[PDB]
Amino acid sequence: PPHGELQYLGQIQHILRCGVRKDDRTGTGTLSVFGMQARYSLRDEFPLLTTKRVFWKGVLEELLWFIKGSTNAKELSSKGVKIWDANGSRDFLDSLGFSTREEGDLGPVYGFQWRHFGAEYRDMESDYSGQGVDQLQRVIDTIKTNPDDRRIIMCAWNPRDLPLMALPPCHALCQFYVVNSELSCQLYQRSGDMGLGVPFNIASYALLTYMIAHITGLKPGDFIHTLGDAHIYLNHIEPLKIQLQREPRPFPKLRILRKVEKIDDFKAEDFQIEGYNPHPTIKME
Amino acid sequence: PPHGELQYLGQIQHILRCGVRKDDRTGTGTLSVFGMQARYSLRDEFPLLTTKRVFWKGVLEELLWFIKGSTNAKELSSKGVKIWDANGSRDFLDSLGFSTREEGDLGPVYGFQWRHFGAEYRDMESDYSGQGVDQLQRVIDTIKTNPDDRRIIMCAWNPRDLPLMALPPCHALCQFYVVNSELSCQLYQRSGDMGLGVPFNIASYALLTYMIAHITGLKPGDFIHTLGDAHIYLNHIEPLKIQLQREPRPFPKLRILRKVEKIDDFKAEDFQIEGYNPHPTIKMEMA
Ligand SMILES: O=c1[nH]c(=O)n([C@H]2C[C@H](O)[C@@H](COP(=O)(O)O)O2)cc1F
Ligand SMILES: O=c1[nH]c(=O)n([C@H]2C[C@H](O)[C@@H](COP(=O)(O)O)O2)cc1F
Repeated sequence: PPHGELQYLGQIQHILRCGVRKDDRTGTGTLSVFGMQARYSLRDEFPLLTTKRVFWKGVLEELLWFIKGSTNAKELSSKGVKIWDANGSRDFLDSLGFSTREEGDLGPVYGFQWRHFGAEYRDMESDYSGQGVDQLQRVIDTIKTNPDDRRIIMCAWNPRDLPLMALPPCHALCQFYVVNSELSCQLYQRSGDMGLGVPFNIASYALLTYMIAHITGLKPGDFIHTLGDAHIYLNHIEPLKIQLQREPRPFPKLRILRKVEKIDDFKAEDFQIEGYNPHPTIKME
Repeated sequence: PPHGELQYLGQIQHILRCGVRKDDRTGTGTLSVFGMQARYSLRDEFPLLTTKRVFWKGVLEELLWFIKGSTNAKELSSKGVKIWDANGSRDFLDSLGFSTREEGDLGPVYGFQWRHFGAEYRDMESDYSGQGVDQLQRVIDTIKTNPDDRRIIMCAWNPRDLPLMALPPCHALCQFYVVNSELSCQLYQRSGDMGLGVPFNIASYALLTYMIAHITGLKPGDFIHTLGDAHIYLNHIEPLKIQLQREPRPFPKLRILRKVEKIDDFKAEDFQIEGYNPHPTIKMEMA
């Protein structure tokens, strides 16, 4: 069977071959395709891309932060992961017109939507217990009680809350599916920077599937990634061509180190990537 | 150049060969694949399937009803289209524990979520003006002013509102995309009855894209159909095998008959399907 990575690499090649030039919200330029889909086996392997190092600690730490329901960049920052720090800075907030906001306050982005969808956002320090729909606990409950259900969805796209967020979500929704004791997940990603974002994003949702599989006693099945605007920044086309020469090495395995009963009880040291041997690290703006 | 109907037919074959048996809430049994995606050109052709007659009057009438923001099965019924009638009936409403509610009252389904997302649903007769987000007008505005936008989304999946709905939306969200003066659309469909629902669902969203292209002065591009649980009900197998042996005839064209200024302005008789001559209707039992 071909390496799972060839799916991502063949997406890159497709956008180079067939993507069209499209300007962007910043002004750097992209090659773009609309509508793509790839399937990554989660069976006895973990699709952490090998042809360039993926920031695994960021993936895991960010996901734990979502699961907590945090909308405070500082709480992620204190764990050594700075990827949301800019969006919560004083200048950034002011330039969205959020001048009365405390620094760190991303507004109602993924952690809030996942744990408290539909509640009124107040600030990042407010008490939201028992408010809004806990979609993440809902998905886990349905998987255990009704695995056949075709409505196992967690949605982060909330039109009312869109103007309040520091950044509109890229991961608009995901869906879970159970057959034959195997849990699968499909992510609808509205916009994917193929060089810098997508490898990270594939890791997050594969990891979210391993976690829910572990707690519901199921085996990980497939991760299906669906893209809206799939794009390569003009200034990555060269770096990417470097990457396309590299032979994928076999994906690592993901080990969960103890038996965990509730999604909230997971911690970073619960997880060990085994046998990750990626190619030479490649920097990208 | 291969016929676009082969995309749909290919999917049927894929599920028959590789789908796994999976029970559903309806007790019927299905063969199921999770995650599929097909692409339909809208360039000078409209993908209304030809290997069986599709209910076009239904497609068009149901979309105009969504657009008007109606949640009243009776308003669609009066136009001759009965597909939401069962869901807005005494017996059914009762069985969802909505003893209180009036016949026709589907709750906050597509029409409400498209024009009033996040507003407080009362009943099917309330005036919702200026409440919730008008995601449909918002898509149109963004297309006119900033066609490069990677956020042109319309979502009908509203966790908060699911308890009040006659049933949860199959069409969870769509996304629009513009390049080279061409408007494309991607539907995320969480659950697809490949026999009975999908051919209709393809024509609904192809039609919505033609409409929005018309008012924004763009040309229709591609319709990308993404599926979650793509399934065939076991009692559809025999009729789909008959369908698989028919030869696709050329897709029709869709014509819009006047220049139209606002999406709320379109009426049924503004549209003409031209050259639609399908293979006969194929009855398939509802689950
Ligand atoms: O998790 C993410 N992954 C990702 O690839 N992007 C990329 C997509 C796009 O290149 C940009 C966000 O911009 P826009 O809102 O215009 O699509 O970031 C953003 C994320 F949050
Ligand atoms: O537009 C639709 N298309 C469709 O294919 N279904 C099918 C999918 C599934 O067979 C059933 C809805 O069931 P559930 O909610 O269990 O997925 O109806 C329903 C619609 F409204």
